Amino acid sequence: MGPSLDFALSLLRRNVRQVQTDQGHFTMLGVRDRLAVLPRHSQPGKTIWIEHKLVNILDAVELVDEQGVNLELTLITLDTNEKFRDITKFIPENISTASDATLVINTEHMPSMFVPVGDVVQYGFLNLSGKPTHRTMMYNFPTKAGQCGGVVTSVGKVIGIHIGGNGRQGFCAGLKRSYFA
Repeated sequence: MGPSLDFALSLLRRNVRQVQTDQGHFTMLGVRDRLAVLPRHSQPGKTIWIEHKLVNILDAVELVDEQGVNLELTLITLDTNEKFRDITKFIPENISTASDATLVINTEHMPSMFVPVGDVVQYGFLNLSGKPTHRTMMYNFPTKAGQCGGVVTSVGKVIGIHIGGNGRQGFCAGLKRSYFA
């Protein structure tokens, strides 16, 4: 088996979880230790269903940039015995574009799903449901409902978390390593 298929399959196995909040089904990325990241519009509450059980959330931080502009990411700390394989080393230090990226989705409705989104490009500003958002990236792939939280990956790098779309395009919140320091 090849390095790319191996990497993304290993991401599914170790780090990318099927979740449900009161807002529906999402993909969650476990980053290290008890720390995971969700799209802000998943709105996690005091507890979260991850795969086959309810897990308590110890803390939730909805990230903003230096101007207090929404980044569309929520950082959660889980009450779990599991320590996620640390993948912060696969996250760029700065928000990075990519070529021929893959979007890896994992929900009860879309389990272990691989979507070739192609090139990920700098976008910056977006209005997300009257919510204005910075540090976004864009791909020209008609994404659909249910793929939010999907993990944007390319050549052993984890660069974004799917945040929305418009019927021809997809948009992710860019990841940087410093969010998980």
